[PDB]
Amino acid sequence: KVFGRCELAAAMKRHGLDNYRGYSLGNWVCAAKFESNFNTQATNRNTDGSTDYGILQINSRWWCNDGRTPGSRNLCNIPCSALLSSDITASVNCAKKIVSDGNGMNAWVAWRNRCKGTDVQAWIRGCRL
Ligand SMILES: O=N[O-]
Ligand SMILES: O=N[O-]
Ligand SMILES: O=N[O-]
Ligand SMILES: O=N[O-]
Repeated sequence: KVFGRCELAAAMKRHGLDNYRGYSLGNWVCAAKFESNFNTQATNRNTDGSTDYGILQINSRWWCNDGRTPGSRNLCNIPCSALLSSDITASVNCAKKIVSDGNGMNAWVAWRNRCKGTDVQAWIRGCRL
Protein backbone atom coordinates (compact mmCIF):
# COMPACT_ATOMS: atom_id res chain seq x y z
CA LYS A 1 0.00 0.00 0.00
CA VAL A 2 1.21 3.49 -0.92
CA PHE A 3 -0.16 5.91 1.69
CA GLY A 4 -1.16 9.50 1.06
CA ARG A 5 0.73 12.06 3.16
CA CYS A 6 -2.22 13.02 5.40
CA GLU A 7 -3.53 9.43 5.40
CA LEU A 8 -0.25 8.17 6.91
CA ALA A 9 -0.15 11.12 9.33
CA ALA A 10 -3.61 10.16 10.64
CA ALA A 11 -2.69 6.47 10.96
CA MET A 12 0.56 7.28 12.78
CA LYS A 13 -1.28 9.60 15.17
CA ARG A 14 -3.95 6.96 15.84
CA HIS A 15 -1.17 4.46 16.57
CA GLY A 16 0.36 6.88 19.10
CA LEU A 17 3.50 8.12 17.30
CA ASP A 18 2.78 11.87 17.63
CA ASN A 19 5.31 13.04 20.25
CA TYR A 20 6.49 9.51 21.02
CA ARG A 21 9.83 9.95 22.84
CA GLY A 22 9.48 13.68 22.13
CA TYR A 23 9.40 13.35 18.33
CA SER A 24 6.50 15.26 16.79
CA LEU A 25 4.29 13.64 14.12
CA GLY A 26 6.05 15.60 11.35
CA ASN A 27 9.34 13.81 12.09
CA TRP A 28 7.73 10.39 11.54
CA VAL A 29 5.98 11.46 8.33
CA CYS A 30 9.24 12.99 7.04
CA ALA A 31 11.19 9.80 7.88
CA ALA A 32 8.62 7.58 6.13
CA LYS A 33 8.69 9.80 3.04
CA PHE A 34 12.45 9.57 2.60
CA GLU A 35 12.81 5.94 3.77
CA SER A 36 10.05 4.33 1.67
CA ASN A 37 8.13 7.05 -0.24
CA PHE A 38 5.12 6.05 1.96
CA ASN A 39 5.18 2.51 0.47
CA THR A 40 4.54 -0.37 2.91
CA GLN A 41 6.01 -2.87 0.40
CA ALA A 42 9.41 -1.12 0.17
CA THR A 43 12.50 -3.34 0.62
CA ASN A 44 16.21 -2.49 0.33
CA ARG A 45 19.29 -4.70 0.65
CA ASN A 46 22.15 -3.55 2.90
CA THR A 47 25.85 -4.18 2.21
CA ASP A 48 26.17 -6.53 5.21
CA GLY A 49 23.51 -8.87 3.75
CA SER A 50 20.62 -7.61 5.90
CA THR A 51 17.46 -5.99 4.45
CA ASP A 52 15.28 -2.97 5.35
CA TYR A 53 11.49 -3.51 5.30
CA GLY A 54 8.34 -1.37 5.19
CA ILE A 55 7.36 2.31 5.51
CA LEU A 56 10.10 2.90 8.10
CA GLN A 57 12.67 0.56 6.52
CA ILE A 58 13.27 -1.57 9.61
CA ASN A 59 16.49 -3.63 9.52
CA SER A 60 16.58 -7.47 9.63
CA ARG A 61 20.01 -7.15 11.31
CA TRP A 62 18.38 -6.46 14.70
CA TRP A 63 14.61 -6.16 14.55
CA CYS A 64 12.97 -8.90 12.47
CA ASN A 65 13.49 -12.41 11.04
CA ASP A 66 13.63 -12.72 7.24
CA GLY A 67 15.24 -16.19 7.27
CA ARG A 68 18.29 -15.03 5.32
CA THR A 69 20.25 -12.79 7.70
CA PRO A 70 22.38 -15.43 9.49
CA GLY A 71 23.49 -14.53 13.01
CA SER A 72 21.11 -11.56 13.34
CA ARG A 73 18.56 -10.72 16.04
CA ASN A 74 14.74 -10.52 16.04
CA LEU A 75 14.17 -7.89 18.76
CA CYS A 76 10.63 -6.99 17.65
CA ASN A 77 9.73 -10.73 17.57
CA ILE A 78 8.21 -10.65 14.07
CA PRO A 79 8.77 -11.98 10.56
CA CYS A 80 10.06 -9.13 8.38
CA SER A 81 7.10 -9.73 6.03
CA ALA A 82 4.77 -8.38 8.77
CA LEU A 83 6.45 -5.00 8.18
CA LEU A 84 5.16 -4.97 4.58
CA SER A 85 1.45 -5.22 5.41
CA SER A 86 -1.10 -2.53 4.47
CA ASP A 87 -1.76 -2.39 8.23
CA ILE A 88 1.10 -0.44 9.84
CA THR A 89 0.62 -1.77 13.40
CA ALA A 90 3.74 -3.99 13.32
CA SER A 91 5.91 -1.23 11.80
CA VAL A 92 4.76 1.35 14.39
CA ASN A 93 5.22 -0.98 17.38
CA CYS A 94 8.69 -1.97 16.22
CA ALA A 95 9.56 1.71 15.53
CA LYS A 96 8.62 2.50 19.15
CA LYS A 97 11.16 -0.07 20.39
CA ILE A 98 13.83 1.24 17.97
CA VAL A 99 13.42 4.92 18.93
CA SER A 100 13.63 3.98 22.64
CA ASP A 101 16.96 2.18 22.08
CA GLY A 102 19.22 5.13 23.03
CA ASN A 103 19.97 6.90 19.73
CA GLY A 104 16.41 8.16 19.18
CA MET A 105 15.49 8.86 15.55
CA ASN A 106 19.18 8.99 14.52
CA ALA A 107 18.66 5.23 14.02
CA TRP A 108 17.05 6.31 10.74
CA VAL A 109 19.76 7.51 8.35
CA ALA A 110 17.23 9.32 6.13
CA TRP A 111 15.78 11.18 9.14
CA ARG A 112 19.21 12.36 10.33
CA ASN A 113 20.23 13.52 6.84
CA ARG A 114 16.96 14.94 5.49
CA CYS A 115 14.54 15.67 8.36
CA LYS A 116 16.60 16.54 11.45
CA GLY A 117 16.78 20.29 12.05
CA THR A 118 14.29 21.10 9.29
CA ASP A 119 10.72 22.43 9.43
CA VAL A 120 9.17 18.97 9.89
CA GLN A 121 5.78 20.54 10.72
CA ALA A 122 5.37 21.18 6.97
CA TRP A 123 4.83 17.41 6.52
CA ILE A 124 1.48 17.59 8.36
CA ARG A 125 0.37 20.98 7.01
CA GLY A 126 -3.18 20.98 5.61
CA CYS A 127 -4.11 17.59 7.10
CA ARG A 128 -7.33 17.04 9.07
CA LEU A 129 -5.54 15.92 12.23
O1 LIG B 1 -3.60 11.42 2.29
N1 LIG B 1 -3.37 12.34 1.19
O2 LIG B 1 -2.62 13.50 1.65
O1 LIG C 1 4.16 17.25 14.05
N1 LIG C 1 4.71 18.50 13.56
O2 LIG C 1 6.14 18.35 13.38
O1 LIG D 1 16.80 -12.35 9.89
N1 LIG D 1 17.17 -13.65 10.41
O2 LIG D 1 17.50 -14.55 9.32
O1 LIG E 1 -3.37 0.81 10.48
N1 LIG E 1 -3.24 1.65 9.30
O2 LIG E 1 -2.45 0.95 8.31
